[PDB]
Amino acid sequence: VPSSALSEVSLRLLCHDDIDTVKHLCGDWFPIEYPDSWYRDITSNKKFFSLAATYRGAIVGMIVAEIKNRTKIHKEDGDILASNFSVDTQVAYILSLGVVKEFRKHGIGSLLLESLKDHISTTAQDHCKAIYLHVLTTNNTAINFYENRDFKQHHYLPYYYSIRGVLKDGFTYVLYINGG
Amino acid sequence: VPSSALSEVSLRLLCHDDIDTVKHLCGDWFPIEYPDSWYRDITSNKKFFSLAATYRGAIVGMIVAEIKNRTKIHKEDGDILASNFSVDTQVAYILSLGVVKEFRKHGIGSLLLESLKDHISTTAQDHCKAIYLHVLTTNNTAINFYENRDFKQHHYLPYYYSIRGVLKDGFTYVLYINGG
Ligand SMILES: CC(C)(COP(=O)(O)OP(=O)(O)OC[C@H]1O[C@@H](n2cnc3c(N)ncnc32)[C@H](O)[C@H]1OP(=O)(O)O)[C@@H](O)C(=O)NCCC(=O)NCCS
Ligand SMILES: CC(C)(COP(=O)(O)OP(=O)(O)OC[C@H]1O[C@@H](n2cnc3c(N)ncnc32)[C@H](O)[C@H]1OP(=O)(O)O)[C@@H](O)C(=O)NCCC(=O)NCCS
Ligand SMILES: [Cl-]
Ligand SMILES: [Cl-]
Repeated sequence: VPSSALSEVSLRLLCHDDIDTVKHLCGDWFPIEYPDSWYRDITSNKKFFSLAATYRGAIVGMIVAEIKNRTKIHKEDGDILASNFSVDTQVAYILSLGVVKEFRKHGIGSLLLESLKDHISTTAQDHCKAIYLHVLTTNNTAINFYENRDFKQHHYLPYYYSIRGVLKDGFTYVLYINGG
Repeated sequence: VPSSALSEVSLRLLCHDDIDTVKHLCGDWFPIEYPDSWYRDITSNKKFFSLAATYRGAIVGMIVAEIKNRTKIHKEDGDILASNFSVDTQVAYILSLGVVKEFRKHGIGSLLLESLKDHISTTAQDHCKAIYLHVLTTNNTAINFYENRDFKQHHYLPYYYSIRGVLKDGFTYVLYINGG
């Protein structure tokens, strides 16, 4: 992969034709398998903001975000917005950010993140006061990435057990924007 | 297993010597694997009320419950107690109830449940106003068992996905006792 790969990278919305490719990439990047309907959802342009980075026609990275009002923020993360912000105030939750391994450290991840931030800072309907996400405590690469881009650790989420399943521990990271 | 097995069943607290057996039984009954310290905890008689049913010296069943004040109730189940109840008001959460397969339908499960309820209805320190538990939507056997013992469905808990893991959907079931 050429050092100049970034200059020839394009950005576009995901579409239904991408589903198989997305599944494959997500299967490579994340141990948690979401149901098939999630993949349709993010490739539909209705409920999610999903941007792909492409190189010579191939998807080499992607970011998936959900724009939420305060009532759709994870309950354990309700306090990412101070208590004086209106319920209609919105935030962007990063469901997914990934780049094909060989294409990493070329600025693609930063590009996808910047694009999400511009999207929610310039258009009225998706205007947001924060970006937040969850990261496993063991994902040092992602933690450094976000902290170097001025996301702050907002919470530690402890390990959780139930007959319904197990949630690993993790962090809630948050970036305040546009007066957030 | 004889129809009269129940008349010869004894009850006793779990102890540290039971851990290997408990682990083996829990491996058979539940798909979720809890950390080693959980097994130590439930056999330690500190944080949990854990009763075993034994037949001819062998454990054929167990119930594990946690006595909680209002602040320790699962957030999604907080509303099992009306707001007029004292903050110190207690409830019992069933973490675990299981009977060895061939000993099932002999009244052992009911005996364990009855014992839990007497423990929290007669002694002052562990006195409770409710018993609640979680059950997977697919566990018809457990749902019928509890509903036939007048537990009522309090909540549906929907499926949950995150980078931290997956929670299957399920029900919160609740039994009010002692004026609860
Ligand atoms: C986290 C992740 C998305 C970052 O993507 P990325 O494309 O590697 O991101 P970037 O290239 O913009 O930045 C990473 C690093 O490469 C550096 N970099 C960018 N261009 C570079 C270049 N031409 N030469 C040398 N380094 C470069 C960035 O400066 C550096 O980070 P730093 O500024 O904090 O020191 C990626 O490692 C990944 O896909 N992980 C697996 C999926 C995952 O863990 N997702 C969880 C949510 S992030
Ligand atoms: C749910 C469970 C704990 C019930 O244990 P159990 O010992 O079979 O419970 P019981 O024998 O007291 O009662 C069950 C049924 O057998 C019947 N039964 C009891 N004694 C009987 C007898 N001598 N002859 C015929 N039927 C009998 C009960 O009457 C009947 O219940 P019903 O009144 O609702 O019709 C058991 O199936 C189990 O271990 N499941 C796996 C673990 C699990 O799913 N746990 C969920 C909570 S974590
Ligand atoms: Cl992660
Ligand atoms: Cl269950």
